[PDB]
Amino acid sequence: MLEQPYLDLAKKVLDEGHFKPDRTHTGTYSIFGHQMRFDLSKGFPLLTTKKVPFGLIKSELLWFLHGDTNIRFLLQHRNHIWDEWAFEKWVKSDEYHGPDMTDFGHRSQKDPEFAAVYHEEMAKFDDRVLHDDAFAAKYGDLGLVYGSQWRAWHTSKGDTIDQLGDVIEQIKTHPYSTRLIVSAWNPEDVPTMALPPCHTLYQFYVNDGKLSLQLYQRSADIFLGVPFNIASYALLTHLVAHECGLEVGEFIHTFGDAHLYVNHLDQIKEQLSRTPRPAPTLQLNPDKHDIFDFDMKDIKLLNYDPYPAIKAPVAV
Amino acid sequence: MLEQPYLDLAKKVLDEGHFKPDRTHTGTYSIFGHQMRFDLSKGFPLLTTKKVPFGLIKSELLWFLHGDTNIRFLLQHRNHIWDEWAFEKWVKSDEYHGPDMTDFGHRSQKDPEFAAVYHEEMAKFDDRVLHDDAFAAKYGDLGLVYGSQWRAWHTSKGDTIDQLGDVIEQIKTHPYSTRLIVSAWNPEDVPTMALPPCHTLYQFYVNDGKLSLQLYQRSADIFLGVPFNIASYALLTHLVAHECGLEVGEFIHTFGDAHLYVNHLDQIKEQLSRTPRPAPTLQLNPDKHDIFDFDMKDIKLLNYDPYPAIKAPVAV
Ligand SMILES: [K+]
Repeated sequence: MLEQPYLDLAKKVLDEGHFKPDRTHTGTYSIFGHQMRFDLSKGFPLLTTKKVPFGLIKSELLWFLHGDTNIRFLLQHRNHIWDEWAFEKWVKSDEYHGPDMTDFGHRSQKDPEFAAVYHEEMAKFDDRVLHDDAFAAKYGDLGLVYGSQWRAWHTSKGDTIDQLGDVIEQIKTHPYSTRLIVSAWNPEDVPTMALPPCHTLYQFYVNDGKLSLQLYQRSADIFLGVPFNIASYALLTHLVAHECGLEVGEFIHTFGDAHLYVNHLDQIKEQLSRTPRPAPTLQLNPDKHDIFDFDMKDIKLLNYDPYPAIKAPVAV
Repeated sequence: MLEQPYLDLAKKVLDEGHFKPDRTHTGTYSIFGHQMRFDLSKGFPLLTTKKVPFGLIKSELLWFLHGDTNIRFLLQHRNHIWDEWAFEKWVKSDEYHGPDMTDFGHRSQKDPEFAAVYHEEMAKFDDRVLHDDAFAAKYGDLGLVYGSQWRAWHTSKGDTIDQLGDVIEQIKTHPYSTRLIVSAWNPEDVPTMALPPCHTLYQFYVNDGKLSLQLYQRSADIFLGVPFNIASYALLTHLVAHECGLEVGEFIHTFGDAHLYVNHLDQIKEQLSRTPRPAPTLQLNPDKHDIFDFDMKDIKLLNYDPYPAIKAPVAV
């Protein structure tokens, strides 16, 4: 089945994975250097052996495509994937007044009394970002995230580069280019970042009228992260092919450190006992072509029939 | 044998490689996305099925390690790998006076009368860079090449980052870091470059006291280039391990576009009929440890016993 490479990567990390310690202070079994490909003509790689929220991957990628860096658009779509990063800034700000939220992460995962007050301040944080325009502009804007790196890379002469917009024009004018690369790794920002991009860079490739994309991921959470990472980039490969009047090829996912947290063992073992169903189909709006002006409604996933979602603890 | 992955990559491009046109206007059989690993504990990956000049790979890597960007150091070591790039600038300069050297590349490869005058101007160019200090400083300095990208990345606030020097300190203080990345791809320089780096980025990894490195190469000349590319990075993996008091692991070579030029077919087929000999051994100076102050004499290759060199035309 189409998602077999993922299941295979999970097995490999189980057998050959070396216990390696991590930042979150949770253990991990790890492997360095791996590569899997998905032929996008055989279907969309959204895992069927576990239910993955496509709306989350869809709204987030659009947020990226718009070059947007403000949580506000995500929250409007009930997408809380980035709330944590924005909320941190609020909390550590001189104008923040409320309970102590020091290390609210692996403190909420412990104490239920704290976890409760944590979901309060955040609920409030999300409400202000959503309705207070100056608030959103100050704590709702993350600044250096994918939308900015892809569409507004800052130059030393104070200008901004639309990396992605430029490369798309290159695919139109020089399909056979081996320089169709978009980087998200900036040496001057990386040392001051809380999270240097996990998805370092990607390269497009065209041959026989088919567009392919290879992603280099420096670190990956085999269980919780990877199912999403695959769908985002396979989705991106689809949007660009659509804009460039091309056909889809393969999505090649290359890994640096691929790991499985120690508290995802029973869950990963359970998913593995499941039998892949046929992959869904992605359908895009044929009338609209400027992918930068695409909305939720323009992308539709047909025939997704997954097994129940598998709950697991997050590492912090 | 240790170099089998290379021979296998050559076969794969022969069978499955799709004819794809290239910049040099020479054809190529290509594949997108490939990955091979070399266990550095089993030997050094300098190909034995064909003689590769280790002195060239050694002097060039040192030039990189010093953060040097001037052809002068290379020429002093009889290393002409970069002469072409520097020579171009000379020729297209207002102070250049001599024969027309327009497209001296695929013009020298044709006309023997021109090729002869070409080797004259260049001979002179190399002599001036070598003895005239102000000349070297003006046409001998390439500026944006690996030494500068690795050791003196320019920031928007007019400073320079020693990417490589910083990461090495990170391996010493945080071996288990998944952020040990060195990029050579700068979005603001790439569009004005004659050759955006082919070796985009690499990542280090440590586990069980062993250092590994993964290289992401956007474009690769399977026949002429790759044999060198492997030796440079396996060599770099060795120098850093030496400086960090670590043991060597594997060198993982990941590819975007891996191609074989149409005029290297008979040669690649011939190399394939050869039988790999045992890999050589690399030996480094045990007394010296600052790898940035390493000289030719500090690195020695024992037991290299190759088949004769295979001559082939360069694509331009
Ligand atoms: K970069």
